[PDB]
Amino acid sequence: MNIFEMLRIDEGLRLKIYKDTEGYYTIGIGHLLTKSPSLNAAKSELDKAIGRNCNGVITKDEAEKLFNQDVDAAVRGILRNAKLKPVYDSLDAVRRCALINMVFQMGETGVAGFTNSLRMLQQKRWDEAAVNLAKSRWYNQTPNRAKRVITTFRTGEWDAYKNL
Repeated sequence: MNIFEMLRIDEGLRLKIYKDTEGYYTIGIGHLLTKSPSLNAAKSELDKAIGRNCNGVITKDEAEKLFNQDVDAAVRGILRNAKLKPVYDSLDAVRRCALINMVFQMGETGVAGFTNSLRMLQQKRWDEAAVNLAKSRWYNQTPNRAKRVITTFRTGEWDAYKNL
């Protein structure tokens, strides 16, 4: 299992503009287009993103292309972030994937806000950190996904994704 397979389990694949768990306009493998309520604004962002007139629909190919960009940017964002970098560097390869997953779903900003959990992960207090991560809007709003990510940080293995 790798970051791409993991994220593709969590986000799914949709070739037509759709709405977020949050109601936001998205396409592909969890690629947020706009937080704006117009389908028209979304369509425009889409065409801007792909470089063609898409009419709200893309190919598998174009979806994976966007996905490669998004993963790359998530990693690069972690590496550029003063709060995130140190935690990332402290972690093993599997747990690194769990942090990347949070960043992809919620943005650098959002994750950098989990001060206390970050501190615990750095200290390698796995059980403590998992209890603290669960005390969040994130866990309450997307509990099955949060619980997969959380198990991954707890265990350092891929079992939560074996099932799936």
